[PDB]
Formats: sequence, C-alpha cells, structure tokens
Amino acid sequence: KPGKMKVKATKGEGDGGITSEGNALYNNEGGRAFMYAYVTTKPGMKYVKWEHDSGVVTVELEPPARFVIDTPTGPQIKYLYFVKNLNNLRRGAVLGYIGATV
Amino acid sequence: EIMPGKMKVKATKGEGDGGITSEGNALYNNEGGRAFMYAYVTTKPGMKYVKWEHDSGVVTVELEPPARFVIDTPTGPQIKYLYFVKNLNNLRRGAVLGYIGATVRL
Repeated sequence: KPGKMKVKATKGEGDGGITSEGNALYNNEGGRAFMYAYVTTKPGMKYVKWEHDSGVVTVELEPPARFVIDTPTGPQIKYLYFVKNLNNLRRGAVLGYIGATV
Repeated sequence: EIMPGKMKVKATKGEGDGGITSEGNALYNNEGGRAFMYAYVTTKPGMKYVKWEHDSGVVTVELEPPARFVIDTPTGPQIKYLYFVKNLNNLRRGAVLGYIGATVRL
C-alpha cells in the first residue's frame, strides 16, 4: 500500500505569513489520506493545512532537502519536505515515486 | 537525496527450491560504484533466488517471501509477486514500492 502514492496540489505556509504552491504526496492507507511529503519551489516552509472530512490537521514539515528535476531548459531545484516523524518505509516510497516520475 | 530511491529495471530469471523457475524484472540501483539489486517482480510464487549477472558473472541473490499485488493489463487484472532481496532495509523497500506505484497501473 505505501506504493499507491498520489499527488494533490496544495498550499504550504512558513513563518511571517509566507506561502507556497506545491504538491502534497500522499497515500490512502485504508480510507484516510495520509500526507507523506510536500514539494515546492520555495524554501522556508513549516506546515501544510491538510484536509480530512473529520477536519483539517496542520501537518508539520521537516527541514527540506533540495533535489533536481528535469525541465525544458535544464535542471531545476525543488525542495522536498518530509512530514515530521515519517518512517523510513514511507520516506523511501516518496523517494522512489519521485525518482520514477521527475 | 533521491539517490537510494533511484531505480532501474533489468529482465532476469528466478528460481525456487523444487525446480521452480520464473522470468521477471529485477529492480536495482547502480547509484555510483556497483549494481545493487533491491527486488524481483514476477508472476509466480515460491521463488527463493534470482540469477543476477555481474561481472562477466552470475550471482545468486536470495529473496524474502513475496508480497502479492495486482496490476491492470489489456486482458484484465494480473497478480504479481514482489520479492525483496534478503534483508533489504526499510528505506530501500519503500523506494521499490514508490517506484512500482509510479510506473505500474496498480
């Protein structure tokens, strides 16, 4: 199941009211959307407000890792923010999904 | 760092104890220095080993008991068997699952 990774466009927030657009990478482990990571162009993000029907959770982000994607004009850097306390299995699923897609 | 999640596929052959044989894909990383097989995917249960070429050579790579998963095909769903190599760490197992999820129609 960790393999069935899905992407949802979502806003990120950081100190001082700064914001980003980006994608949450997430998995429906048994009928509840579990965010694993957030990817964006922008540094300094701290959290994402993540929607469940039961209500919104603010998901805290680790310090980001920088990574490379391919573009029409060459490599560009994006930031990958794992959710706090994500385990190694789920981190690996994020990296594998990214490696296969970007 | 996406390096440990980076993955390539190579067509290869598996074996189980009692003469069992299979064809399938090895998922491996050759991140920088050597080829490191992470997993083997095939259509058959009961595989125990994969015959991994390296050098020129053939290496026998031991497998964990498989997880079954299902893919869409032109003729409908097909059961596949995912065998991690023995003692693959959780980060790398996760990388295998993420890569399969990204590339296969599950």
